[PDB]
Amino acid sequence: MLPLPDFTATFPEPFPAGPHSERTEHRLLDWLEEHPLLPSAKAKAVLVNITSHGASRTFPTADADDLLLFAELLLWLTAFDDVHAEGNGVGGPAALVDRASELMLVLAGGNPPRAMSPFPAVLHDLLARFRARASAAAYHRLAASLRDTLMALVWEAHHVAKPEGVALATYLAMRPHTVFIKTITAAGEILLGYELTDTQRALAAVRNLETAVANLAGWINDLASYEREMQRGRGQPLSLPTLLHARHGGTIEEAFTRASSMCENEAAVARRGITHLAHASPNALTAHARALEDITRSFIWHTSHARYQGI
Amino acid sequence: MLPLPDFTATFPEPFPAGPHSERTEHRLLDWLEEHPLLPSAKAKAVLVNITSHGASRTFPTADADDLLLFAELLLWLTAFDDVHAEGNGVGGPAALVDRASELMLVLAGGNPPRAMSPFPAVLHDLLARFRARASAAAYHRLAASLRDTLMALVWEAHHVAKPEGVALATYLAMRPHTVFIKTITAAGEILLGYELTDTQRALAAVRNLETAVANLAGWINDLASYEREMQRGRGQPLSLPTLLHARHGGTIEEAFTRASSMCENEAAVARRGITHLAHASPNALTAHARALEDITRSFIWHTSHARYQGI
Ligand SMILES: [Mg+2]
Ligand SMILES: [Mg+2]
Repeated sequence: MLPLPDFTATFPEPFPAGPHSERTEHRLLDWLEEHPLLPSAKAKAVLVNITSHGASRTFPTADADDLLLFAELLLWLTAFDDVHAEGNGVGGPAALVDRASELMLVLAGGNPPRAMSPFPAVLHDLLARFRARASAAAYHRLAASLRDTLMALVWEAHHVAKPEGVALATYLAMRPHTVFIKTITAAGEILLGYELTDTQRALAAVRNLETAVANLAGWINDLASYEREMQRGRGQPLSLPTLLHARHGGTIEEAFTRASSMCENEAAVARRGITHLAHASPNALTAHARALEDITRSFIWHTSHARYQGI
Repeated sequence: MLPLPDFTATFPEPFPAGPHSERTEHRLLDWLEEHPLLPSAKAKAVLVNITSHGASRTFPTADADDLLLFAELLLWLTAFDDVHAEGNGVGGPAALVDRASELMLVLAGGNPPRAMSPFPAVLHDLLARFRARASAAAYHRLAASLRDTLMALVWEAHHVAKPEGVALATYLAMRPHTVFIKTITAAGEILLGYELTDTQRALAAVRNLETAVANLAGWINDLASYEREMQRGRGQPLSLPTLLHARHGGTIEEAFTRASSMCENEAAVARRGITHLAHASPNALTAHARALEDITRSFIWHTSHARYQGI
């Protein structure tokens, strides 16, 4: 009974999915057999399913092998967040810092000490396969996005106990890093075989679209996962409706109406940006517009998945 | 009366300094007038002095303007550490995480909210001037080194209260990131106008030298600053002698003998690496060997400075 955003004018259903969803879903389960990252087998089944099926919507052009690589990086990242960063209440922020520092050493290169967690070694392998596939600058972009996300997960872990201690503007700036949108995009430039010049990245039209997509991804995730987060023992989660409710007073229903309004407007900005940037002739600016459209559609798709709700 | 390493066989005095030490020292004080980063004026005078004079030893080839840019980045970084990361005992690790997250947003690009600390805005400007001067890949390297250092400063802040909770091997891997050696080297490749291919960076000879220099820089800093760190209220610092003392038992004098022995051996490895890599003909591998030699000499020089001791 919480009002939700309506994207029928901006991103209507259905969202095209590529062919290799079931193959990816099986190859992911075999991969996770040599490399267990998730305690429960049910947890593994839900996360493998939304990852493979969501990845088919994210990069429908696909290429079963490239899709599996991205699906492996995204599941590794989501599992790391779900295990350590979100966690449950053991070791606190400091344990996540230790786990994030091990990953930073992997990203820096150069034979760090072996870790007891499996996450560093899987990351080492995934970065290796991406380095082979990408341009030097493109791999640097992927590695930077992961470094930035690790700092933002550390930041979040220090504020979940008192969400009301966070200013709304700080949350809006940090949330694109905890929703993984920059890793997904940087992985897309590699796997779709394109790349922007640094002058293109500075274009107002490119920046404004990337911001709107980042905002939309974080905010719909926030709305989609709120009710589930309440059902835990802890209080209100660190997310958009919680901060709007704190800012404006009133009720959670009104916070959701405001948040749903913010999402619809962001979706309209994003649609306009996709349309502007797809008329451009520099060609790299197209494809990028289309990649961001598919990324956005996938994010809207996966809010109906059981990871966020029930039945 | 604590035994110290002897580098006369490997890095004999004196260490060549370039011309622009006093000019840099004045331009730094004028820069810090428009951008106060340091509370005390005496603190400012000591840190400006070791930075300008040390930078003359680090890049003797210099070029007064390029030297001032590097000197500004190094002083900004050292001041950030000294203010927040080291701090004194207010806000804890969580305040440093908030300050580091603001800097991560600067490094990610894209108009974050304005901060009340001056450190983010100065970083924004310094990265701008380095982006203009560097190749795309080279700037990415500089930005990655800073991201990695910010995570390692966060890690350190979570362990200084219980240094004995850190395993020696973890400390040795993390310390190159809190001593800033990778930022200094990456800044050197830009300012000295050279750059390695990723295959060159993978050469065993290149890697082994970079590791020995990173180790030596962190360890001599540890030894040079130990007695000063004790003179604070807190206990033993998170640094090499503290962990050797914990590992082996015995006395602090014996810890320093062991640490001094580790430094002399690392210096011998580094000398051998400099000599091997300077015979090579790929030319980028020279100059890099010479840049690392100068970086190493500067680190040995600044242990005699008043920042570390008295008179
Ligand atoms: Mg999260
Ligand atoms: Mg420090």
